Amino acid sequence: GSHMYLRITNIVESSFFTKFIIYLIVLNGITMGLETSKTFMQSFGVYTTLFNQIVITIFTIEIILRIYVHRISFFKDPWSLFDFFVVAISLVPEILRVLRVLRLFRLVTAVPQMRKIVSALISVIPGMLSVIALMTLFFYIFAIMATCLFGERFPEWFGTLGESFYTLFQVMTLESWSMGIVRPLMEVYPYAWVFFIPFIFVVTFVMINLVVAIIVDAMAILNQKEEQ
Amino acid sequence: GSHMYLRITNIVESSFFTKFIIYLIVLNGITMGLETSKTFMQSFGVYTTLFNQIVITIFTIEIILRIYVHRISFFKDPWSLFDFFVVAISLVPEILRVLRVLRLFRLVTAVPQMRKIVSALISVIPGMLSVIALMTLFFYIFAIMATCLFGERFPEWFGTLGESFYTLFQVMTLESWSMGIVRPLMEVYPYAWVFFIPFIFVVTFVMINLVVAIIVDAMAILNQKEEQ
Amino acid sequence: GSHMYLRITNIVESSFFTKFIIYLIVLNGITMGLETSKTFMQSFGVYTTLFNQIVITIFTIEIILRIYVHRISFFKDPWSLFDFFVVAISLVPEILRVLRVLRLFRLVTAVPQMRKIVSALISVIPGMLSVIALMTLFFYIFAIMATCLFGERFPEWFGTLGESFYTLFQVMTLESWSMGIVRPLMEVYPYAWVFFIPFIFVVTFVMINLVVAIIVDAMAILNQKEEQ
Amino acid sequence: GSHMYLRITNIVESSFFTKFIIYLIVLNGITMGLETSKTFMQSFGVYTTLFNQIVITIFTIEIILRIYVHRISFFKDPWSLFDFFVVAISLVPEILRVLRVLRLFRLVTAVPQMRKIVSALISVIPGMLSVIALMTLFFYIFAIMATCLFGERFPEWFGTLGESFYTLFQVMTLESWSMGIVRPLMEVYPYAWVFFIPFIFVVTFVMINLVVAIIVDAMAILNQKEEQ
Repeated sequence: GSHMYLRITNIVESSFFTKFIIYLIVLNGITMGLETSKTFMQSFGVYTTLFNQIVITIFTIEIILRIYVHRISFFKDPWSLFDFFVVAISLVPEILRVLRVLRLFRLVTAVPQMRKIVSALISVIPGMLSVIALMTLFFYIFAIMATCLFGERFPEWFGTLGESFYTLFQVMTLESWSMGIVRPLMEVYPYAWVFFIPFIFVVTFVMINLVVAIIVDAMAILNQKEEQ
Repeated sequence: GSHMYLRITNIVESSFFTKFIIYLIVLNGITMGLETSKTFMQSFGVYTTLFNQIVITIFTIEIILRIYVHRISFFKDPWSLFDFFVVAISLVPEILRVLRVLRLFRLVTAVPQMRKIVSALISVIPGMLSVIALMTLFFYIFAIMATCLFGERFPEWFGTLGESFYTLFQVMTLESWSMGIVRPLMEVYPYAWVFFIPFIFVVTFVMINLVVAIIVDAMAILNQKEEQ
Repeated sequence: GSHMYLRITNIVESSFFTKFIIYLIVLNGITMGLETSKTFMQSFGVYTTLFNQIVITIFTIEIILRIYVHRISFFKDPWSLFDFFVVAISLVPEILRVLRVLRLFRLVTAVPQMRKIVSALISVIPGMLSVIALMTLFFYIFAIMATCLFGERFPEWFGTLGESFYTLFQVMTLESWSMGIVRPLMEVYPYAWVFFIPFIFVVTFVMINLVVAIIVDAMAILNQKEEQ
Repeated sequence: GSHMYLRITNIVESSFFTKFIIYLIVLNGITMGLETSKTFMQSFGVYTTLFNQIVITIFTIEIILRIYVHRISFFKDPWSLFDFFVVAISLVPEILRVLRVLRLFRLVTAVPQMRKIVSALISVIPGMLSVIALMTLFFYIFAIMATCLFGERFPEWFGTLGESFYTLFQVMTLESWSMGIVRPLMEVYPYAWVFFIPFIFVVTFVMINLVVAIIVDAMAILNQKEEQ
C-alpha cells in the first residue's frame, strides 16, 4: 500500500487500461486471421510478426503489473490464471506456435458480458460429474468388451482400447453408426446389433436425463426465489 | 388529417383491402409454384408473367398508399419495412429474379396469427446474443487453429479460414464428422482427435445450455405472473 | 331402448367382449408376423388365411353391433371412426392387402392405457399448427428458390418442387447435408452455403422454439393447478 | 443373531471391507484394460490371470458372507442380486469370458454416489413404459408393412421382420436414412417417401413428447414440495 504501488494500481484498475488491452486482443485477433493467408503473409508478413512480438511484450508487462497489484489474490483468480497461461505459452520460443491463438480467449477474460456467460456455463458442470463418471465407466467397460469381440477382424475400429473408445464415441453421436460400423460388423458378427442397439439406448437415455437434470437444477433456483 | 387523406385511410385500413392483398399473395404463391415447371411455362408462360407484373404494380400502389397513411410511422415498422424491401427487390429489372419469391413472406406480414409466432420466435434472440458471441469467437479461434494444423494436407476442408469455418460448422451438426473428416485426418494426424472431440464437447454443451436458457427465460415469465 | 337393444348392449359393453376382441387383435397380430415368412407361409399358409378372414368377419359383426348400440354417437367418436376405417380397408377385395396390417392399431383403440397416451400425444398438436404453417411456408419458398437455383445442374435433388421439398427435408434432419448435398453443390455454386447454412439455422431455431413451447404449454397447466 | 453371526456382520458391514472391495474392483478394472494388449499379455499375462482368479475367489467369499449376514433380504436387493449375477457369470468355466468384464459395474453397486445416479436414472423408466409400448407396436406394424413392401427387391434392409426392425431403428436415429436407404428405395418405389417421412414425423414427435414428459414428471415433484 506504498505511494509507488497505488500509482500503478490506479493505471492497472483504470478503464483506459482494459479498453486499451481489449483494443489489442481485437487487433491481434484481426492480425491472426490475416496471417492465415500466404498471399497476405507474402507481402505484409514482416509487419504482423513485428505487431505479434510487440503485443506479447505489452501483455507480459500487463501481466507483471497485475501481479504487482493483486499479489497471491491473482494466483487464486481463474480469469487471471488463464491470462497468465495463454501469455506464457506465447513466450516459449510447432504445436506451440499454433496454441498461441488461444490469446484471443482473452476477449472472454476481459469483457464482463463474456465472463458472465462463461461462468453460467461452467457452473452447470459440478452437477454433471456423477453422470459423466457413470458414462466414462460405461464406456471403459464397453470399450474393453468391443476390443475383445471385434478388434481382430476390425482393427481400424476396435483393435485397441483407444480405437474402441473413439469408435464408441462416434456411435454415441450416431455418426454412420449403422451403415458405417454395425452393418459392416454384422457381415461377420450377425449378433453385433445386441451390443450396439443397447449401447445406443443406454447412452441416449443418460444424455436425455443429463439435460433434464440441468433444466431442473435451473428451475430449483427460480422456485427458491419465488418461495420468498 | 385532410378529407382526401381520410378517404384513402378508410380503404387502406379496410378489412376488404387486406383480404384482397392476402388473396393475391396466396394467388401469386400458387403462380410461382406452377412457374417452376417448364411444361406449364411452355404453354401458360405468357399468362403468369402478365399476372406477376400486375400483382407487383398493385403491391407498389399498396405500399405507396400505406406510406401516404402511415408517414415515418411506416419506416419504424418492421413488418412494413419488410413489405417495402421484398416489393422493391421485385422492381429492379439473375439471383434477383429468384429473390422475388421472398414476396410470399408477405403472407406472414399480413396474417396476424403468423406475425404473432414470428414475434414470439424473434423475441427469443436477444437473450442468445452473448452465447452466439462466445460461440462465434470459439469458432474463429478453432477455424484459425485448424487452418494452420490441417490446411496444407487438407486444402478442401481447411486450406482457408472459410473452408475451416464451413468444416467446423459441419462437425458441430455432427454430419460425417468421424467417417467423413476426422478418420481421414487421423490417417496423417494421429492426434487430430484431441482437436475434434473437445471441439464437439464444448460446442454441444453450449447448444444444450443455450436451449436450457430459452426454457428458463420462458419459465421466468410464467413464475412472475403466478407470483401476482 | 327396447328389450332386444339392451340384450345386445349388455354383450357389447361387456368386459368379456373387449377382452375377447383384444385377445383376437393380439392373436391376428402374432398371425401377421408369421405370415411375413415364406417358410411359414409354405407350410401353414392355408390356416392363417382362414384365421384372417374369420377375424375380419368377427370384427364386421363387432362394428355392426357397436353401431346398433351407439347410433350417430359412434360416427362422432374418433376411436370408433378409426376402428370403422381399419376394418373397412380389410373388406375391399395391392397396397390395400398391406394397409390391412393397420388393424393391429386396434390394440390402441381398445386398451385404455394406450388410448390415454395417444390422446396426450395428439392434444399437443393444436398448439403447433401456427409454427407448422410458418415452417411449411418457409419450405415452399425455399423449395421454389432451390428448384430455380440448382435444379438444372442437380435434377436428382432439385429438378422439381417435390425433389426440392424432399431434399430440403433431408437437410433439416441434417442427413448427409454437407458431404451428400452442399459440398457437391459448391463444386458448381461456390456460394450455395449462403442458401443452406441460413436454411439450417432458421429450421433448427424453429424446431427448438417448437419443443420449448410444448414444454411451456405443459407447465402452464401445472402452474394453474398449484395457483389453486 | 448368534455370537459367530455378529462377529462376521461386523467385518462385512465394516468401512474397511467395502473400501477393500472398491480397491479390488478398481485394481481388476486397471487389470482388464492391460489384458486388452497382446504386448502386455505376451510378458505379464501369467501374473494377471493369477490376479483375476484371486479377485473372483475373494468376491465369492464376499458374496457368501453377505448372504450369511443378509438372508433373503439379500435376494430382494437389486444391487446385491446384480453383484450375485456378475460374479456367478465369472465362475462358469467364449462370449462368457467377455461378459466377465461386467464385474467392473460393481464400482456402481459399491460407491453410494454412483448407486444414487443409477437410481435417479432407472426411476424415470416406469413413466415411459406406455410410450415405449406404443412405439414398439408402431415399429412392429411398420416393420411388417416394410417387409412386404420392400423385402423382395431390398432383402438386405427389409427381407425379414428383423431386418426391417433394424432398418427402421436406423431411420429413427436419422442415420443415412435418405442417401443410405430411402433415396436408393425410390429408384424402384417412387412413393416410398410416403412410408418413411410420416414414419420419421411420428417417431420424432413421440421422442420429443417422451422427453417433455420426463421434464414434467420431474417438475410435478418440485411443485409439490413448494406447495408445502
